[PDB]
Amino acid sequence: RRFERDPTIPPDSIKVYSRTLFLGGITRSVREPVLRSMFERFGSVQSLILNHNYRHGFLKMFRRDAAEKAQVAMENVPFADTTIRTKWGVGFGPRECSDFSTGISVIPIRLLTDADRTWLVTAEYGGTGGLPITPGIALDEPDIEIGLGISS
Repeated sequence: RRFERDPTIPPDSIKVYSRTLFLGGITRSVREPVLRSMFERFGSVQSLILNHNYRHGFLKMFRRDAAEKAQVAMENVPFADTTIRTKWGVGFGPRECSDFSTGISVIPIRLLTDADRTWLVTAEYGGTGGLPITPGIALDEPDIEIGLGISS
């Protein structure tokens, strides 16, 4: 797990490495079983949700380094009637803080909601690994959209 001291980011901030990829060019010829097989070459797929209504999907890898390998390999892949285009997505924190070129957010701690703070510290994958949020640390995207809890 990434819990790095990053004392050269701005004051009162954290740095979050996305594990979430945006998938563009998802026509109805591009199906979840085939994409899962393509991305499982790079590591374990935590989540993969296509929405053919928007010609897009979102993939979350268990590991940042597998998301990096996937994004570079799958950046532009001709496929059937389309081209699959893999770009950095954001699954955590303010979208406005997410560098869409690199999948790296630098977030002022004051902009983290209570849910965001609780997900960071309690996530199974990414986050702090059970330590408090302090400024000048770099970590991986936490798991989100779960109950606020420390018992379960």
